[PDB]
Amino acid sequence: GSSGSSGQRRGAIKQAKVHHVKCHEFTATFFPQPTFCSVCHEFVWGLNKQGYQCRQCNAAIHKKCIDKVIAKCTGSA
Ligand SMILES: [Zn+2]
Ligand SMILES: [Zn+2]
Repeated sequence: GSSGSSGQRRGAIKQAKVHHVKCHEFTATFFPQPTFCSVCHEFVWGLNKQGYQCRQCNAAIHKKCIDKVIAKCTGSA
């Protein structure tokens, strides 16, 4: 005779954070389509190439084009 309990466990959180550069929340995102950069103005359709997309203006730019960002964010309603 015996018995046990399935047991309930949680913890599906690794890490959460956002980079604030020139009023832009760049978040590592993978663009499934070819998008032209806003700074260098180059086709961002590279295979296995993580880019950056703001949360407000939603501007797509290369990881290296993160420091070359001057334009300010306008924001969306
Ligand atoms: Zn922005
Ligand atoms: Zn770029």
